[PDB]
Amino acid sequence: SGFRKMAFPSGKVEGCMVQVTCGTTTLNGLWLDDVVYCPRHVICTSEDMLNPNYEDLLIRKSNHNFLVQAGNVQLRVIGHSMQNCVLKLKVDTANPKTPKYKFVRIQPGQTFSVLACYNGSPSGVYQCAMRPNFTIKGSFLNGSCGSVGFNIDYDCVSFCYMHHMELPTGVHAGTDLEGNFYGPFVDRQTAQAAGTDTTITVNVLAWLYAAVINGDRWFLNRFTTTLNDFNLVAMKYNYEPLTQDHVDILGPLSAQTGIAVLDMCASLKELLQNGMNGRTILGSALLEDEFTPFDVVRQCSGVTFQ
Amino acid sequence: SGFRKMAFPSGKVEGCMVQVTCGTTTLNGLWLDDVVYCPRHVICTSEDMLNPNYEDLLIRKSNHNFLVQAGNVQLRVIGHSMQNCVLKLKVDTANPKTPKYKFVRIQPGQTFSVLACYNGSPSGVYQCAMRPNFTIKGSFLNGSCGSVGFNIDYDCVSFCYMHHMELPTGVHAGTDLEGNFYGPFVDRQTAQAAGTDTTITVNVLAWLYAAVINGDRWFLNRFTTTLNDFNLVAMKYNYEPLTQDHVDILGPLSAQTGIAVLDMCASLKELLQNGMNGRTILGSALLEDEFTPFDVVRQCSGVTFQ
Ligand SMILES: *[C@](O)(C(=O)N1CCC1)[C@H](CN1CCCCC1=O)NC(=O)[C@@H]1[C@@H]2[C@H](CN1C(=O)[C@@H](NC(=O)C(F)(F)F)C(C)(C)C)C2(C)C
Ligand SMILES: *[C@](O)(C(=O)N1CCC1)[C@H](CN1CCCCC1=O)NC(=O)[C@@H]1[C@@H]2[C@H](CN1C(=O)[C@@H](NC(=O)C(F)(F)F)C(C)(C)C)C2(C)C
Ligand SMILES: [Cl-]
Repeated sequence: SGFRKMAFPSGKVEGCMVQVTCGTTTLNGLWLDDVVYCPRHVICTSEDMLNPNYEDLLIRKSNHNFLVQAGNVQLRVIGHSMQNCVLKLKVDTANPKTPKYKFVRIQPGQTFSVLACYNGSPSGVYQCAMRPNFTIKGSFLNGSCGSVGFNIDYDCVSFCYMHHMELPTGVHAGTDLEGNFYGPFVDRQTAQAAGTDTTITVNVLAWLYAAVINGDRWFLNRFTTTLNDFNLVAMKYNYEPLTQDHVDILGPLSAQTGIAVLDMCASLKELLQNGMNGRTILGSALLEDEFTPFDVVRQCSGVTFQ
Repeated sequence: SGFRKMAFPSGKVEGCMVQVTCGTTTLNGLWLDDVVYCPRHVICTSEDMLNPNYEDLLIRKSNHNFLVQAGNVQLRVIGHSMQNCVLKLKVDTANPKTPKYKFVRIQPGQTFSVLACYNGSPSGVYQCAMRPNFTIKGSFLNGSCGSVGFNIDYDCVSFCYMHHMELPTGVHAGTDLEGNFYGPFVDRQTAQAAGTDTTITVNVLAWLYAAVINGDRWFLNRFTTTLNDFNLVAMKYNYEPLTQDHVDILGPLSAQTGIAVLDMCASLKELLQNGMNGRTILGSALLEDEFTPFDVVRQCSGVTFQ
């Protein structure tokens, strides 16, 4: 037993990271097949980044302006194009360590692993959720741009995030691997604000199930509720609405524990109204909303990723 | 910026995990060079595990009783010996993916990454601390025995933990890679108790520095204290004594932030006496003691692990 914030194993992604340099800007790229993908602001000086014209910077560049390194090997670039906010560099060598992979655009409330990299080299791995306001709460220093977010599905890496920037509040914003931002952000160094955040209700319920599985059961009550009556109460605490889709997704936890979803909702309703009454759940004094139902099943049933 | 519980990248370890089977007991092993290391209770039936005689079980086994698989390949075992609570299996094939490595015995208060595995296959990665009572708070289901804990130092994996069991309180116990337990536990299915835990003071101070680096500064006060006077107060809250060694180790954080260690101790003293006054630090309502000073520098300066 036990419950921990767990990242996917990172090996399959570690063998795809390279260092991309253009002029004196250096960041990370992801080498899959004969293509390297990286943030397009690799073509900016830091002054350009205050107000960039990427198309105009890119025309002035040729293949030879891009230095791509994988450990000791330089990779000769033989083509380039821009897709939204991502730069695609065609190279003369396919990556032999390319895993089976897909590009995916994730939904608010879904989690992924981040492999934080500096100079093409992996530094660490952690879990993030895509917030309802389309930001993530990560850990990224200078050089971390181009670090990617991902999920593993057996042998297949789904890439879902590439890191670009940090907002004035300290949270993080990036793109899918087709270079489309999550949320209304642009790759320019100017003040921009995220929407106010909300709590991912389905994820709090999945954590309450994890808690029960792990023996923490003091918050369980004898009541049920209706979806409608739960959403009316929760709304005021800035919880996002729970839909019937979410109820269906929680069904496996429900069946594993023998506690109906609307029985758990009745427990959560009382926690929001009354507080935690000087008690913890899974060691935490606050409700946690960054585990998906899948994360809980994965961890509290034992699913692995060849 | 940002601060997250971060694991080392797991690739170097992922290529060392194999599945070991003996009879109808299956668990994980670590394949380095031509040796596989695994928990010795792989030779037990579940009935044996209630009260095992490992030496007597092992004499009855020969090399051919051990089935070791790496993905599709079976590895023929050509020798076996027991070292404390670990079983060493000599195999006919050296692991070509063996990283530079060392075996290390860690101290209470030190952190490591755990690669949780099932059937030789990696499931996930997380950070743990070795508690002062020599347990860890992990996440381990049936099949997870033989999962290892580790640190990376540039290119070198230091292996420090191999998972064996879970205690009646839900916390976890294991051995170093020479098969010596951390703490007074034995590999037998019988009631055993950990010492009462204590809080790792140096780690709470390193987290307070992380917090300051990340802009959370409300708990900073204008006072200093003496090491002696801090330890007198903290003792009563079941904080472990802060030594001059610990002060020296915190020096880098101190210099990065310009806040003397005994200035921070004066802040921590007031937090213990007065409480957190309905405020959080780095998002947490409780003090966190599972980041080492090194973890903080690593994450809030950007160190990577080729
Ligand atoms: C990223 O550019 C990078 O790693 N490198 C460029 C060469 C190496 C860098 C990553 N990073 C470092 C600063 C702390 C957090 C972080 O994500 N990203 C950036 O510096 C982007 C980049 C410029 C400005 N920028 C920002 O993140 C900035 N934010 C903003 O201006 C705002 F949107 F949030 F308001 C600063 C945090 C630097 C102020 C691009 C947006 C193109
Ligand atoms: C480990 O044996 C394993 O993964 N496998 C055996 C074949 C696959 C297993 C891992 N595990 C599964 C149960 C939940 C937590 C956990 O660590 N470890 C064990 O089952 C050990 C093993 C027996 C008994 N054991 C225990 O962990 C037990 N604990 C105790 O008896 C006590 F020390 F804590 F009191 C139980 C949790 C199973 C009660 C060995 C000690 C040899
Ligand atoms: Cl908390």
